[PDB]
Amino acid sequence: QPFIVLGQEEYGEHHSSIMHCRVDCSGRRVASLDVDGVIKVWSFNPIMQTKASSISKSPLLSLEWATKRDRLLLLGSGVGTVRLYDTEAKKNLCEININDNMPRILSLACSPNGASFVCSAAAPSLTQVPGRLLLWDTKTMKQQLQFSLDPEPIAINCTAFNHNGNLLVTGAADGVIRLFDMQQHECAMSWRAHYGEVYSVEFSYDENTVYSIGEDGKFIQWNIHKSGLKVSEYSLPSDATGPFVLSGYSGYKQVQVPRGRLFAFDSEGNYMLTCSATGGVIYKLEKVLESCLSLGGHRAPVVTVDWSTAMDCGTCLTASMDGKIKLTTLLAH
Repeated sequence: QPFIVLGQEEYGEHHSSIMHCRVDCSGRRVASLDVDGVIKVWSFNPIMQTKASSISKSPLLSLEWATKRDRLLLLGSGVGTVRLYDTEAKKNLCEININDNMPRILSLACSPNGASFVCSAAAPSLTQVPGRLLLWDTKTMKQQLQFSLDPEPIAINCTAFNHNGNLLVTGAADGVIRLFDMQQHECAMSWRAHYGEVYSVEFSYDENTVYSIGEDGKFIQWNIHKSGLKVSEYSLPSDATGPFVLSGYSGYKQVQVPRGRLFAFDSEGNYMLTCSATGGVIYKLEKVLESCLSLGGHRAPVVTVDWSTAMDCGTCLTASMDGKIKLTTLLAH
């Protein structure tokens, strides 16, 4: 038992399936976005209370806290825009126009230095559809750079920066991981990672590996020094990667393919939180992966997770297709 469960609480202000649930960098505020385009910004310390609420006219596909401007939220739309939402002033400051031809903003990564963001802009979902990867200067609100996607423009699903923000790891709909240097058009490194789409990518705590989870239901650790050398590979339970299904009393059913983060890590990247039908499942990061804590508490499939720390106190977020978000407080033992 590596964690003491201090308690579990439930945020129920969403009445639709959750797409995204992210704690801000201070560990004090949650931004949650559902499939109906409702954003809730809420605190859980000292009590659970909504601070802000907005209803999108447009579909929203991605959600990312700004790094320099605390209380600023980036929202990627399905109409080729990025919204800067001031959570304190409780209004949109501006809508940045990314691309009309590739209007699905599937991913946003804010540079740690706060001077720029990378966004994925993909063509409408027909089938393996083309996409762009773009660097934006936050100050001028102008595109700086378009990255080279070899061998063909493809939809980028997921992005993560290293600590410095000079390296960006990416997963695409073609199952390829591309590692970009921020001062280079062409990527430093790429390899076939998954059969089908890459859903989530992350740098290890020590930044010697990247972790990926994909449509083949595999969790893989890649050596970033040895392009496509696997360090570890695991078949997770199917309910870790979906598709996520909630059937109603008449057989009218809701089907959700992963969009939000499918995994999250504790502060030192020793443990990983994952989705399951009934709640969060945590694994210790020899040759096969074994679950060490099951958070439970959900009556509908968990589709996205987050793990934050504040005041030496871990907070696990598990979000389900009924719109329920469970908050589980962990103290390390």
